[PDB]
Amino acid sequence: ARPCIPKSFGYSSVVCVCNATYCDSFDPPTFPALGTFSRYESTRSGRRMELSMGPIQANHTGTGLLLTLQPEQKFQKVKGFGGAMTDAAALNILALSPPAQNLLLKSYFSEEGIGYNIIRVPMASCDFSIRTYTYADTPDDFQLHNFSLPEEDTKLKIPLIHRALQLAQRPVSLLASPWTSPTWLKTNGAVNGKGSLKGQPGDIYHQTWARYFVKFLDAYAEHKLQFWAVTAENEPSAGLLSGYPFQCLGFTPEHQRDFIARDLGPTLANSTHHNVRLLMLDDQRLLLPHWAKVVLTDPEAAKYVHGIAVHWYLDFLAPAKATLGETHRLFPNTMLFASEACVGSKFWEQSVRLGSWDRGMQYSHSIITNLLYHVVGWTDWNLALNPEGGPNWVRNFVDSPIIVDITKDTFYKQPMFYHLGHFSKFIPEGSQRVGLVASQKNDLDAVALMHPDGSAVVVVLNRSSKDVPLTIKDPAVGFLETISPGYSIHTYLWRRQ
Ligand SMILES: *[C@@H]1O[C@H](CO)[C@@H](O[C@@H]2O[C@H](CO)[C@@H](O)[C@H](O)[C@H]2NC(C)=O)[C@H](O)[C@H]1NC(C)=O
Ligand SMILES: *[C@@H]1O[C@H](CO)[C@@H](O[C@@H]2O[C@H](CO)[C@@H](O)[C@H](O)[C@H]2NC(C)=O)[C@H](O)[C@H]1NC(C)=O
Ligand SMILES: CN(C[C@@H](N)c1ccccc1)S(=O)(=O)c1cc(F)cc(F)c1
Ligand SMILES: *[C@@H]1O[C@H](CO)[C@@H](O)[C@H](O)[C@H]1NC(C)=O
Ligand SMILES: [K+]
Ligand SMILES: [K+]
Repeated sequence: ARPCIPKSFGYSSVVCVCNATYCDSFDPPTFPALGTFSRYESTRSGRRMELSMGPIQANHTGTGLLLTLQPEQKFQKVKGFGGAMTDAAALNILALSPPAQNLLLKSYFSEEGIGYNIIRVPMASCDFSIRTYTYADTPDDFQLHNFSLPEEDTKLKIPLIHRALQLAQRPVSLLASPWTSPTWLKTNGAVNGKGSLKGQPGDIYHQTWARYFVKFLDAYAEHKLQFWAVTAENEPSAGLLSGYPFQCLGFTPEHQRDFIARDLGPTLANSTHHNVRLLMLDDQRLLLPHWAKVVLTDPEAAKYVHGIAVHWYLDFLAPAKATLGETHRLFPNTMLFASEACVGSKFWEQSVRLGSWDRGMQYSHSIITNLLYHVVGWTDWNLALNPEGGPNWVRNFVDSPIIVDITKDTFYKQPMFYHLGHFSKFIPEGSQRVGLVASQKNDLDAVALMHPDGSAVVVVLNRSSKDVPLTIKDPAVGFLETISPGYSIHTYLWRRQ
């Protein structure tokens, strides 16, 4: 419906420029008739989710690359895709004019955008905050009579979440994660630094902390918001580290095991919020499978844990098979979920690289890797940042798919936005990953899924410089003759009878 307005900032590709009177958008979503496929294409050279259509053919000849769909080889069901409504994201979005705010939220949450259905909500402050606070800073309030939501929630985050829900046609799921407890519950009496809950699981400190989760859910429920899931702590490994610079709360895996078994599990299960899912870990993948082993081999903890949340710092290398793969092999009934991902966090790299195709490819390659290792969903970090990658009270700046420039009442949609959208827009909740078998060695990254209504979706990423002809075979339906251009990403969709 409206094309990308491209702008270059001297990186490898372009951003798309939106403002108070213009943003790129799609027509309302429709499928091609049976016998036709849809292709959405983005390229380093500047194409941004451009739609074209082609015939599904009865016949195929040639010794070229064939990707054969395995519709009956079924893997995980997909929860969805989204990002985080941090204080920084909320401040950046609301710093735009009301029209530009609307176009930004439509970009992420509407069917005229990329159809996000997950929002992660910090429980009080984190690094992507300008004020340090918890919901219960009054000391020694063990019954949490003075628990309350400040304006960061009631004036910024909650109204924006309500606006996102109004724009979405897909049901949206909220995920909550805490960084720190009130400091009077902590061994070090500070929001940051090395420190854990005082005492031991099953005591007043741990029971008060578990009750804070219920107070949080109660408070959001008064604002007519309900949660799909909570995590047991954002990055529990970080609070074990001397000098940790921002909000944290340290748990060893044994500590998290016992806290879930004795306090958090029982407290959530006894509340009106018993249907909220509990995700463990919420941390980097090299903690697996060890953390999963420690927690899930205790039946009293295991009975409360619905899933394992993992963080992806895309700037850094770590094994996928030995972490995610091995965890799925040992614990196939406990879903894996990616709860946070980001790029640009290395001090020596520019936090925000406007128009970086490389960072876009990092996003889509990560998502493909996650989906091929059984992960049910993928959640970006901050929904929007400023050109510095902030605000952030400890200057821990990073990149974001949307960058706001308040001085021009403008926002920029990064390659990362389109790379995420190649998945989020075209993979409804309840889709199932299926197999896809390559006929020969090749340089492409790809994943196939089946929609709840039986339709097919295939994403093909080409991180190489070479255009690669290929054929996609759907054994029931026929052949898609296509090309994967160098430095491109494509999403293919078709009906199946
Ligand atoms: C928002 O951005 C749009 C798109 O760049 C601006 O509209 C363009 O304005 C230039 C200069 O007049 C024209 O050459 C283009 O034809 C316009 N494009 C479109 C699609 O209208 C627009 O002026 C900006 N809005 C604000 C409020 O700054
Ligand atoms: C389990 O859930 C119920 C909520 O229905 C809790 O009962 C409340 O307990 C507090 C204790 O101060 C009372 O003031 C409330 O009046 C009770 N609510 C109702 C509706 O009667 C119960 O304490 C919970 N048990 C826990 C958390 O261990
Ligand atoms: C095995 N494939 C990737 C291979 N063709 C490839 C691509 C680029 C250079 C060298 C080899 S794959 O199945 O598409 C895949 C598996 C995976 F575990 C994570 C991926 F990102 C993608
Ligand atoms: C497809 O292959 C069959 C078998 O040789 C042939 O009869 C048919 O005409 C071919 N062409 C088309 C367009 O289906
Ligand atoms: K308070
Ligand atoms: K940086």
